[PDB]
Amino acid sequence: SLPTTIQAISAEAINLPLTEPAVAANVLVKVQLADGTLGLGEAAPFPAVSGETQTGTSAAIERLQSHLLGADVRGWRKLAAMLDHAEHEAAAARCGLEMAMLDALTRHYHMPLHVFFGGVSKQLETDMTITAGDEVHAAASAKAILARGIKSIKVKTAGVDVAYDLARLRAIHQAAPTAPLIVDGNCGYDVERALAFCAACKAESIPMVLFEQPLPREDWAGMAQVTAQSGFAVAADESARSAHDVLRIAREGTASVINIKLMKAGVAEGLKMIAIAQAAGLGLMIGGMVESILAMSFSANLAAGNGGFDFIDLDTPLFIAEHPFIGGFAQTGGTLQLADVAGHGVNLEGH
Ligand SMILES: [K+]
Repeated sequence: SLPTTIQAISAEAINLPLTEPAVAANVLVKVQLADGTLGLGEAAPFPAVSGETQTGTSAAIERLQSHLLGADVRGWRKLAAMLDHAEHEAAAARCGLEMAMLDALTRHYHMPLHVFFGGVSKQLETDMTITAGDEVHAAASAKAILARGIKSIKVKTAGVDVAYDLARLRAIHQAAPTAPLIVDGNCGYDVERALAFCAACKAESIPMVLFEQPLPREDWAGMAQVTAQSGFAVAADESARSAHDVLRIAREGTASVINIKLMKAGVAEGLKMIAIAQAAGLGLMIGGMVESILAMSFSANLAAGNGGFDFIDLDTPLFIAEHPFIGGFAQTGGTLQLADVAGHGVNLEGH
């Protein structure tokens, strides 16, 4: 039993109410070291299609408890590997556990997580996402985002109707003129619809700076074709769930940018995807699922600490109505500001 032994692992459901979708059914992970330093991680399972649940996630963390109790948090990378070998499919569970262990490690040695990952910056500039409505409400959202002091915006499109999608973009670009536009196609386009969408954006000089996952993951060839021909930077999200995916992307030119979501791969795997990306000269985006200031501030500590991320998409704290946390990043406008604080800097409220 030395100061960095794990004597306590606990997981509890956290249901965080949202402003406009209803609840982020997430899990708070706590690891406690023998010296009393506490590390916090968050699991955010998103059950779309073949997904994980809050209930399945908590149960996975309870199963993984016996594998970490009594172990030295100092073997963080070894422990991350054995979690992945025992419970690969519970990505959100392993992410929260990895976040917690690293938080504990760095808080123990009094080191900021952004310094542990590289120390390049203490500041990120995030976009903000437009909800839905119609063409009228999207123009109003575009104006509302830029009035908050946020430079770039993210828009979700359905991809089934090029004409409607374009009309939404026109409005948004007209309403918010100096905003770089990141467009999340959410696997909805095919090659023809993606190319025709891009061609029109170019023709109208619509400032899309990223076309995010326009096609389904399985259309590897189509993804590559859009990447090669469209004249826009393309991001891989669903196509990028592992380091193996990222090697494939680099090889086939599947996309030109990787959206890292630590919730989907875990931390150690995400670290390898970053290094593959940077060495292939792919751009890096950092995003998340429906996550509180906890998981988001961890992701922010990595993006800022590593360096080299051109796209920051860490805006879900602005959509959470309330939560039990203090600290983390400090947002002013679209600027996320990090501090001379050990770990990720997010803590639980007192009273
Ligand atoms: K996304």
